[PDB]
Amino acid sequence: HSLLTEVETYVLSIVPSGPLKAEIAQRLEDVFAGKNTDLEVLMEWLKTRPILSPLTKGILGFVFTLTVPQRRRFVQNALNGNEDPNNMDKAVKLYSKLKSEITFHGAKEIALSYSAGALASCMGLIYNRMGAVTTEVAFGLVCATCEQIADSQHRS
Amino acid sequence: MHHHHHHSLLTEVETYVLSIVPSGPLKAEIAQRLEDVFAGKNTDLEVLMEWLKTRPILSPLTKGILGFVFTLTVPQRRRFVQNALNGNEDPNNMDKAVKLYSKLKSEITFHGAKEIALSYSAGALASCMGLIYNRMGAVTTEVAFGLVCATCEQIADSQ
Repeated sequence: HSLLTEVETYVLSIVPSGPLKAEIAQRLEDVFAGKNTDLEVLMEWLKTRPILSPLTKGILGFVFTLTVPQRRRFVQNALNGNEDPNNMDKAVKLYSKLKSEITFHGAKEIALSYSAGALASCMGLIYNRMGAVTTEVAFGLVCATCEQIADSQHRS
Repeated sequence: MHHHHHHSLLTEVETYVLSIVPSGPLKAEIAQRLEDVFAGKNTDLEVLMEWLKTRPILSPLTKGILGFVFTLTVPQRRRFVQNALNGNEDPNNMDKAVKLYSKLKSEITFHGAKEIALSYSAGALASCMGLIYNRMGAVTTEVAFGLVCATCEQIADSQ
């Protein structure tokens, strides 16, 4: 699907360049192509990768948890970060909005108004309330969060 | 550190919880469960939680509070508890719930914590519990108790 391939592109955009990036991709694709499952061994593999910042692991964990038909703590930790107020004050308002969105694009457009921090905080909390938004909308958020992070790594 | 709570505090907490449960034999059962779990009668959470989930009479909200408490004192996280506490997710209950959530991370006394929590509505508090429920390590156990009691007081007051 164009959508899944688009998401994966956004997701992949934050992983550092290397062989892992191509491995992480293959996984994302098998998961997308409807192949196997056992998110367990997947999250296990995912939580033991050397080079991936914790935030990258959280987002990947979120994505896999979202695409693979259980609330691992390393996913919750990395996403919530320092639970810095405001980040949490925004993610809550972003969250209340996303509950009303239905399209991947309506969702990504709004989520891109918020900072990387509040976004990760918004993902981290929807990770506990996964049925609060649709999969597409959730995707919109993920993508928006990867562009905000990619742009943060840019301002160097 | 250590996980010893004074039997006075536990009975304090126990009377607040019990304040929202309707009289009847069920309430007497809950008291038993709550007390011998306060004493630490080698209790199993999954059992308790399952029992708690399948109980009649009890409103969802009361099941969430009791569920929060048991998890708090006994050594997976349920769902009926999250829905119960979270419930409605009013975009304001959550606003306040997050602000309270951050203040309690710097609190250390059941009293100090229960003192602040009361400055909030039964709704925000319930959402705050819902938050800590997925982050029981954010605040200490006694502080968590303060929130529970302040929450039980607020609803027993709206009643």
